[PDB]
Amino acid sequence: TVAKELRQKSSEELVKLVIKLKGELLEYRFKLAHGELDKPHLINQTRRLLATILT
RNA sequence: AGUUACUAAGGGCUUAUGGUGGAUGCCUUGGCACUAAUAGGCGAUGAAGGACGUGUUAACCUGCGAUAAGCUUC
Repeated sequence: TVAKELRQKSSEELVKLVIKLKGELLEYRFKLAHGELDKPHLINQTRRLLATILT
C-alpha cells in the first residue's frame, strides 16, 4: 500500500492528502477526549498512514 | 505426745508439639577468569551522556523521536 501512493501525484495530490489526514486525525483525537469514539484503532492507523506519505 | 503419703502461687529435668527465625542441602536469564577469530573508535551531516515527549494501555521499565512501542526498500 505504498506503491499505490508513489503512483499518485507524488508532487501535489499528496499535499492535499496530508492536510486532510492531519485534520481528521485532530478530530479523531478530540472525539477520543470525550466519548463517542467506538473504533480507537483508527488513530494508530492514520498516523501510520502519514508516516508513509512524508517518507 | 510421735510417724509419715496429698499440696505447687510458681520453678526445675526429660520427651512430644506449635510459633517466630531463615542456617545447612538442591537450583539459577547472574557474575569471574580465560582461549580462538573479528574489530580497535564516535563526532559541526551536530556524537557520548541526559532532559522532555509519544500508547486503543494507569504508573514504571523498554523501544522510539512531532513520520515518535513506529516509516521506506532488498
